[PDB]
Amino acid sequence: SPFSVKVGLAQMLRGGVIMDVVNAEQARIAEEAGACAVMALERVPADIRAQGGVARMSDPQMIKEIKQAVTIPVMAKARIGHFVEAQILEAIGIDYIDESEVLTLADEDHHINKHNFRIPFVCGCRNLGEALRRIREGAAMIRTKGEAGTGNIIEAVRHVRSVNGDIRVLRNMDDDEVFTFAKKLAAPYDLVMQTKQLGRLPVVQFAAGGVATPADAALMMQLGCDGVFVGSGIFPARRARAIVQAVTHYSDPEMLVEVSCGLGEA
Amino acid sequence: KSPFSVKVGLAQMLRGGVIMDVVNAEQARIAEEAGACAVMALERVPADIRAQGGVARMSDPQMIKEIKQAVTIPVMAKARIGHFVEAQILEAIGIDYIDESEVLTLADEDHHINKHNFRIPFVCGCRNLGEALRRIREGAAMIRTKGEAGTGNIIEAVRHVRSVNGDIRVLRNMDDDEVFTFAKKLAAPYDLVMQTKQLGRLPVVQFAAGGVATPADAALMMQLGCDGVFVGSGIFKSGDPARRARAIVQAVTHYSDPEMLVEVSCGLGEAM
Amino acid sequence: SPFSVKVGLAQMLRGGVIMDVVNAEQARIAEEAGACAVMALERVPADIRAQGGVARMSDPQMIKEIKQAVTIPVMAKARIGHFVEAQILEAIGIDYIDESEVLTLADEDHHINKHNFRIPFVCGCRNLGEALRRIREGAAMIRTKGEAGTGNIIEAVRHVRSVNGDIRVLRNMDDDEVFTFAKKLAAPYDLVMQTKQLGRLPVVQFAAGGVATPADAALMMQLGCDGVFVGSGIFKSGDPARRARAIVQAVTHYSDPEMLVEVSCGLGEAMVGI
Amino acid sequence: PFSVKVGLAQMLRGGVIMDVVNAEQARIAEEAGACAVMALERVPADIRAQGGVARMSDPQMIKEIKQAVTIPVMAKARIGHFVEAQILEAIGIDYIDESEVLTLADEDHHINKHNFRIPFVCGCRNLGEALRRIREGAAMIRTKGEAGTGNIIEAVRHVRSVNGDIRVLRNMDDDEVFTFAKKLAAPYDLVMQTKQLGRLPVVQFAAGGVATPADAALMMQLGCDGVFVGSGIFPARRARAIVQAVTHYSDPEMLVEVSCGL
Amino acid sequence: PFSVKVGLAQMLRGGVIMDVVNAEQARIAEEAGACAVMALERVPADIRAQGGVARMSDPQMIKEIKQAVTIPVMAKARIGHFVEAQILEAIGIDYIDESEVLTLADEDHHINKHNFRIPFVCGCRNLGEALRRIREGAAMIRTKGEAGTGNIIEAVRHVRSVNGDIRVLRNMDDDEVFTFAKKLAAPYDLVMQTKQLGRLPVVQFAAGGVATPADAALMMQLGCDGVFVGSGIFPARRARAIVQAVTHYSDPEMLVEVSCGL
Ligand SMILES: */C=C\C(=O)[C@H](C*)N[C@H](O)[C@H](O)COP(=O)(O)O
Ligand SMILES: */C=C\C(=O)[C@H](C*)N[C@H](O)[C@H](O)COP(=O)(O)O
Ligand SMILES: */C=C\C(=O)[C@H](C*)N[C@H](O)[C@H](O)COP(=O)(O)O
Ligand SMILES: */C=C\C(=O)[C@H](C*)N[C@H](O)[C@H](O)COP(=O)(O)O
Ligand SMILES: */C=C\C(=O)[C@H](C*)N[C@H](O)[C@H](O)COP(=O)(O)O
Ligand SMILES: O=P(O)(O)OC[C@H]1O[C@@H](O)[C@H](O)[C@@H]1O
Ligand SMILES: O=P(O)(O)OC[C@H]1O[C@@H](O)[C@H](O)[C@@H]1O
Ligand SMILES: O=P(O)(O)OC[C@H]1O[C@@H](O)[C@H](O)[C@@H]1O
Ligand SMILES: O=P(O)(O)OC[C@H]1O[C@@H](O)[C@H](O)[C@@H]1O
Ligand SMILES: O=P(O)(O)OC[C@H]1O[C@@H](O)[C@H](O)[C@@H]1O
Repeated sequence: SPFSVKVGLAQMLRGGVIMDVVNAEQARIAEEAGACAVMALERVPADIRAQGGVARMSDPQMIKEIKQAVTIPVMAKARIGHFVEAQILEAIGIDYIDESEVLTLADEDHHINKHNFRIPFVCGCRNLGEALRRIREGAAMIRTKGEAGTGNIIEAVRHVRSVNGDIRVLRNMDDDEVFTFAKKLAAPYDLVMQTKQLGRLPVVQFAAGGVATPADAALMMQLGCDGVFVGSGIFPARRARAIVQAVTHYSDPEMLVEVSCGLGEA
Repeated sequence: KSPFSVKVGLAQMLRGGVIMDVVNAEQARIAEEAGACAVMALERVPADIRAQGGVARMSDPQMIKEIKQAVTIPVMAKARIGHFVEAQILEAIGIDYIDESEVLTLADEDHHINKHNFRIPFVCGCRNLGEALRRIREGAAMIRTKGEAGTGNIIEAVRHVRSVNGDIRVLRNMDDDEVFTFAKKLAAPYDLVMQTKQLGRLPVVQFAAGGVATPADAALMMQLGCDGVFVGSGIFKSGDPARRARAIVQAVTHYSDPEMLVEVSCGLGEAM
Repeated sequence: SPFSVKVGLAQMLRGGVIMDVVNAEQARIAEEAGACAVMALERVPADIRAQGGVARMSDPQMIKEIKQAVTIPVMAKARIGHFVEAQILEAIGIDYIDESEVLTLADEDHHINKHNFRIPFVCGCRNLGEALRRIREGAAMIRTKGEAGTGNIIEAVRHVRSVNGDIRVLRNMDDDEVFTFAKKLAAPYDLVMQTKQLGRLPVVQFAAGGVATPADAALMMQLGCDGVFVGSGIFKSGDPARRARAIVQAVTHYSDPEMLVEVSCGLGEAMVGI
Repeated sequence: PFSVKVGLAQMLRGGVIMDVVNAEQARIAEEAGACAVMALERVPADIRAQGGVARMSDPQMIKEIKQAVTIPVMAKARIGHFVEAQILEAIGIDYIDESEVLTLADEDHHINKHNFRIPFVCGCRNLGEALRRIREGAAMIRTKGEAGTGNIIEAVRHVRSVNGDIRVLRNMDDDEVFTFAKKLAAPYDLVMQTKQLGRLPVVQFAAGGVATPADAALMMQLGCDGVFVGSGIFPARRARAIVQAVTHYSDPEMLVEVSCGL
Repeated sequence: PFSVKVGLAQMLRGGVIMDVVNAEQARIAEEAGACAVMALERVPADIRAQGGVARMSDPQMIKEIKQAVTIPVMAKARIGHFVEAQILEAIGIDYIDESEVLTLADEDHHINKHNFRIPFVCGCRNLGEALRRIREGAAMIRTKGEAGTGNIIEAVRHVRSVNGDIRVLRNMDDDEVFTFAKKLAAPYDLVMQTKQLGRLPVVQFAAGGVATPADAALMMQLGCDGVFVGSGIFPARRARAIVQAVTHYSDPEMLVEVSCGL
């Protein structure tokens, strides 16, 4: 099925770090550091937060400059519900569209119908019900969100523990009780049952928002994420490598010490 | 081809019919002779349950068997909501349908019976499209859209039939992209919302139940888009049940014939 | 340890029905119907609820008459926190004390310190936190409670699903999260971990409250209970001696619908609940 | 006569109406392919920032804009200010927009637009408002977002609201339409006309927050007949890009071309 | 193994743990007689003033402090940030303080401290919190005031609260302890251990607002085993004065001597 193929593409990012970049030079630095993919954008979440204004899809010209500067997959953000921005991004030839909460919401009631697209989408969530709803709309990959731009991991921890804890609860739940659980999640029952049978989210799950240090990144992996997004926490060429290392060797405290030592200001 | 689809097909056979509550073999015969498509075996009518109080449970298997042996039309029986053992007993009796019913005392306030675990088809109630689709996903092969049971008052059945059928009509022309949020707002499975959208009607047979007291009430439910009606109190708590039973059966069969509606309503006696 | 021995003792009741009785003849009917034990009392819960007044421990005389009329274990109820009522019951030589919510509370803030007694106690609960607190106080067996005297199974279903649902959540829970779980249950961490390791309550768990029909009793078994208490459902019904047998056979054959049909068929009038 | 005004407005279908503040901007708008210009002295984003009372523009600056292009010229009048409307009509312009972005002149009543020879455009946020404006004599409806913010969210909300109600109305049980008209506080006859047509009885444009070619094409894919743009443009390149996006709204390749490096 | 960690922490009894930000401060602390140092990059008073997210310090600055003294070296990790704890343990320090003065990393769960070889210090404001921290594996408890304010009032409140509850527990009817443990939301077995010991089952220090020798001696007279000081000191004279006050807390003459002209 076309969806299962998109899900397989995102599965190739497992164990990786996706980095926000604002030009070709940052793109190369992320790639040279070992980022599994780059997120092309005009201003990072820490800047979106402090500057205000409306934040939209980046200029196709800048996205193309990044796409041609690197060989790892390139993602780009579209406003939630802005299915025309996603049509443009898909026409550029990028590899992923991230329907992103850090951009200004375009549709308060509806997300993009992602099954209408050929390229895979990333969507955000804060709980299992939201994740399953995004998946049913066609998301091939899920970002479990903290507070973007704050450098503060607390909400990412909260939401990762919430998503993974609900999955664990679902695992040994009385089958007769799953119907009500799906109602309370306001989630599609078939996806709830798929999650119960897998014992994990039916697509790749990365943590995103507030990942500032190698310890933060390894913490997300130890709590069960498949990878991390980092935006502000890097841009710096040395900090990118350390976070990549922290994610690859998240259970090695010796490696975590080495990359954290003398790393500079976060 | 699927087991659920076969159960759905069984309930299709009841389209255009009247299902009557009966409390003994004699009333079962009156129901069948008047032309009911099925009988609902129970120990107290919903009007008696409403007045008397107490806990209302599955009927004694003995009395159900006496009803099944007295008629050739299908026999249904009620189980309390969530009481899957009552349903196991009912199925082991060999009746044709189990009605997981709100008029008996709730056994489980948070969960319904997992009806897929049974081979015989279930009827469940609803008051809105979300509830209907949830019951269907749990395995109901047929849906009662409920009014007030035992009151003789059609107002809630009209409200809920209009609500269920109105939301189905809204679904028909709805932007496909908005259906995901609609399913969320309904707390209903998205696949079943889409099936209702594609069908333009409920994915299973939809009867009205609750407060149907007169031939005009019964024909009103059919004109509003129901496939049939349940009647409990309106027949046997009235003056002449056998006459009123036929009158209601005729009204459902000929719901668009005002001449027929007059003839069966004329001189019919006291309603409940 | 002494507590482990009392816990082991009550394992013998698994698969059984414990029946409330108010005289020696009722006890003889319970035993002959196949009850695993009798609960001796002066008023059944349906009568306590309707009549009012203060409900206390029964006269030791009537308890002795019941104990000598049967060979199966005899239980008797003490008011919650009334440790002297329990001292008296232990001196009578009965087999179990049930510290029971259906009697009038004697102590609103503290239960009986059940470790001070040689005989095992049954306590009630409505959730996993309560069950683990009762066990820590020394209960050797737990009643997961519905509404006594109503013939309505809804609260027992609610509470059985709650206790067992929390145990299932606990089984798979991240170890690092159990400390907070114990805090939010207000339950002793060591018992929470024991429950997590066992995947069930550390003591025998029966359902009690509102079991009126064989179908109700088998339902409690299919929901995971080890047995049921019946008080009002038997002797406040049409034919108690036949209904007692039917409920015993429903608990033994809870997964057999043909047997449930047979014992339920023509069983006469069940209790008039509320 | 109303149907004549309604038919005139149908000529704008598929177009971009740009706000302009001088003859030169008017000419750039026209040359970029705008279907009409909206003459004013303050752009909506400057109306928001500066504050103050905002009114009909000087007839002198409106005449200059009118003389400087051949595409229709619109101008705004305060809501309920039927005298500003009389002056604009006497100027000889083509459309009057009774506009919520000027200071409200009458909080309880709109202009009785049937008293005028030239067509009017009114705003709305929901189907009940659109039909009331139409019954008052609006020949064209602007489904409004937040003017001057560059944020499309409310325009998306209001466009989805108006069109979703129309879709609901289309296959509603006729017997239930009387209550629907009451709940909308809308004239029953216009509700039935809308139900029978399956769309709004006049041209419907989106307005408010349309900032990028992607926004404009989004409004078209959601079912609008066209879009207004005010702050979004002033520049001849961005104006042409939005015109192109509205003309070719289902073509992602064209949307990339006009958006690239903009 | 937990009792080994508990016994190690008992060596600190009667001591002052000072916060330090470099090797030199560490040496001044040690020479003034501190029983241990707490390595960090921002003092609590500067954490309050500056704001921002506060985290585990760079392992490089912690190693330098560790190399610069022979008394135990502690370092802080964010609450629930078990990975920061893994890094600190890999550094080879002596104690990890799971500290409320860093930004909370996990609002619902603390570090499962039993998974670590080295002892942990946790904070508390009441006996229920202290016992929960201990059940999680804290070998030492800080009864907290307001960090970085120099105001002793909350430390006095929390010390009186913990010790008063212990005194109440000591002669409580055994039958009532089950409900007491429930009300504390604390493990019943630790509640009984506390009742039988007549004191907290681990070393208890005061921390937060200890500004003067008089404050430090007050904490000792209220029943603490020692005190933490962060902002209060940085200077070698004030550090020695607080060490002296803790060592000789019942001697008013010594308290005058070290306080005079300070
Ligand atoms: C919630 C996060 C997002 O929506 C965006 C799209 N993810 C970002 O690209 C960053 O990776 C997360 O932000 P950060 O600056 O790391 O806090
Ligand atoms: C809501 C109705 C029901 O749950 C029951 C099961 N249906 C009854 O059998 C009757 O047909 C409806 O009750 P009535 O006495 O007709 O009002
Ligand atoms: C909650 C139940 C109790 O506390 C008592 C002690 N159990 C009774 O003996 C009955 O078995 C339960 O009451 P019932 O009449 O069956 O509802
Ligand atoms: C709601 C919009 C209006 O009332 C005005 C009359 N329309 C304007 O001319 C603009 O086209 C919309 O404002 P914008 O600056 O695009 O947000
Ligand atoms: C509550 C105090 C803490 O969490 C930290 C870890 N303790 C500090 O090291 C200081 O000793 C207390 O702060 P102070 O500046 O003395 O108020
Ligand atoms: O509840 P649903 O509609 O599934 O999703 C809610 C999220 O969608 C967006 O508006 C926001 O990001 C919000 O958090
Ligand atoms: O909301 P759900 O769980 O679908 O069903 C609620 C209905 O189920 C039963 O408890 C009652 O009949 C109630 O009306
Ligand atoms: O565990 P705790 O909360 O102390 O006990 C609660 C129960 O104890 C008695 O008061 C009542 O029966 C109540 O339900
Ligand atoms: O149709 P009604 O409700 O009268 O008009 C509402 C609008 O009329 C004007 O005052 C404002 O623009 C407001 O939004
Ligand atoms: O014992 P619990 O209540 O879980 O812990 C409370 C403390 O845990 C941390 O979040 C804060 O320091 C808070 O004061």
